[PDB]
Order: sequence, then structure tokens, then C-alpha cells
Amino acid sequence: KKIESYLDKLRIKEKDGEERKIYAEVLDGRTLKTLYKLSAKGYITAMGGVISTGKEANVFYADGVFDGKPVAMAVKIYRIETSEFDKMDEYLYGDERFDMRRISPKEKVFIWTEKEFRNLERAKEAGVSVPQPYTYMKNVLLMEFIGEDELPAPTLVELGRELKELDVEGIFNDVVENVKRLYQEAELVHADLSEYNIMYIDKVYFIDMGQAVTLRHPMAESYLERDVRNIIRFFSKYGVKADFEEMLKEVKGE
Ligand SMILES: N#C/C(=C\c1ccncc1)C(=O)NCc1ccccc1
Repeated sequence: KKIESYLDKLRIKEKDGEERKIYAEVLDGRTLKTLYKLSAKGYITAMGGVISTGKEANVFYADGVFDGKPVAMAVKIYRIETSEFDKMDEYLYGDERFDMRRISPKEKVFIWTEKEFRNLERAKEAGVSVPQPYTYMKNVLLMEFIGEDELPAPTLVELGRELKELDVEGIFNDVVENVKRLYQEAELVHADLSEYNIMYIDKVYFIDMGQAVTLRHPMAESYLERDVRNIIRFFSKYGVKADFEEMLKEVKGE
């Protein structure tokens, strides 16, 4: 009559039936040990509810500790099961921080995770508005929780019409400025920047930096142009009048 898993070694607050069920479903044996280890080392204080679900990754809330202070965290967990070809691998093209000549393809997800963490660091250093990275281990990344009282900040697409009551032109400009810093200082380009991965509290936040490439990537320039078109498409719907070439110039500084 053996226990099924070691799930109960995790501190999960409001651990009733359904919360545990969710955790049991998404956590494999390896990830569980990792979460346990991050807890034992002091980073994770208690795990909370699901924040987002996805193909490549799931994100949960946690209370935690970083640099001697309590923090609210997003705990991003990359799914460990990986296919022989993922676009995440292609996103590594030309990134000198990583050479897959020293990794086993069964552990590439750890590289995706590290890359996202290092992108967050690089972005934050360049003054781009992104969650502060805290630490990472295996397929787990811990970063600043964007929002308040365990409610994640609304994405642009969630705000929708509401953007008109918060100076929508100012918000567009805030978006552009961040793309500019990301391009000129971080030398990064988001592969698919849109209303779906930009959050807003009292300023914009770019919240998924794993889907990014360095300027050495063959598609870096196309991704950038498409990003600009994405932004223009979206913000025009709310009355913002902007020109493609102007903002592309503004980001790149010709
Ligand atoms: N990254 C990211 C997320 C989605 C995502 C995209 C692409 N792949 C996997 C997950 C996300 O919802 N994060 C929630 C969050 C992050 C940071 C602070 C507060 C709340």
C-alpha cells in the first residue's frame, strides 16, 4: 500500500482536492524533486494557484524568498517531455551563450529554461520592463510576480477597450520604448511580441522572454518587423495612429 508520489512534500496552500489534482497532473517525478529542492534551499515558501497553462510551459504563483526578502513569484515550469523538433531549438540559432555540442537533446529544455532566465537578466540590465529574474534550476524558473495579491496583471488583450481610459497613446509609446531598449541595449528581439504577452499595471511589462532571439539570428530582423506590425495592428484598434517605418526607425535608431 505505497504512496503514489512525493507531491505532499511540497507546501501547497489551499491544498484541497482540486489544487492537488492540478499539481499532480502537471508535475512529473523529476520536476517535483526540483520544486522540493528549491523549497529546501529557501527560494520557495509555498506554492499557490495556476497562473497560466500552455504547450511548452505552465506558470504557478508562489510565495518565496530572494536575497533575504520575501517576494511574490511566478514559478514557470517548462514541460520536460520534448519533441525531436521544437521552435524553441530554432530560437537558439546564433546564440553564442549556448552551444548544443555540449548538451544532450534529452536536456535541451534545461537550456530553454536557462536562456529565458538569462534573457530576463539581460533585458532587465538594459532597462527593459520585465519580471526580475530570481533563480532557475533544471526546467524551473523563478521570477518576480507581476500583479498584486495573487492576481496576475491584465494583458493588453484582456484590457481591450479599457486601454482608452489609461492614456492608450502613452501605453503604445511605453511599448515602443521597451522594444527599443530590448533591441539597442539588450540586443534581443522577441520572436512573437503581441497583446497576449504584454501586461499592464501602471506601466507595460514584457512577460515572456523565452520566446526571444539574439541579433545574430537569421530571422531577428523579420521577427522585429512583425513585432512592430503586431503592435501597430493592435493599438490602432483603440484609436492610436502610428506609422510602421517611423517606429521601426525609432526602435533601430538608423
Ligand atoms: N512568462 C510567461 C507566461 C506565459 C507563457 C508564455 C509562453 N510560454 C510559457 C508561458 C505567463 O503567463 N506568466 C505569468 C506571470 C509572469 C510573470 C509575472 C506574473 C505573472
